[PDB]
Amino acid sequence: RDALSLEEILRLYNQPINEEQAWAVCYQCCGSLRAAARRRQPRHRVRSAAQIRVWRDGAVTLAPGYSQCMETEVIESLGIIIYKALDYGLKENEERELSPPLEQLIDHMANTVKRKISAIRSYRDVMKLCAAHLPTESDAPNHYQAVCRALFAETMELHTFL
Repeated sequence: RDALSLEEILRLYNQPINEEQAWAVCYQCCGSLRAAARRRQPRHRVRSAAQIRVWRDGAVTLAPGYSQCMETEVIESLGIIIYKALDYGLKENEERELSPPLEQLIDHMANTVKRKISAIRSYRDVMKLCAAHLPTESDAPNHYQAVCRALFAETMELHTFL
């Protein structure tokens, strides 16, 4: 229709996502999560890749102060899922060497941890590490949206034509 889950995406290629797509999904997903928080929609954890929806327009959404789910738990469940997607279907021996800025983003999201950075406390924090990946940080909104739009268009050519 207008969205593909990250789980359908991984099954269609039978390959992992690439590094740019990981940065993009974190940024886009965190922007949606931050907007949902403001609309006071309820926080929930990313239990699996099936909950991460990439849309035709490059949005990434998450399908079903202090409360029963902190921002950092949501962010940790996201960095774990993105780690899984970067590692999708690879033997232990053909394991993945991530560029240091990315490994470090994911570590700090997952709580699995200038060479060393600070702790992440919020969606904004994650989106700023993502921006910092670009030579011109003000390009991030358009850039990460463009990455996911491309990923959606590419993956629809396999989803529509099994």
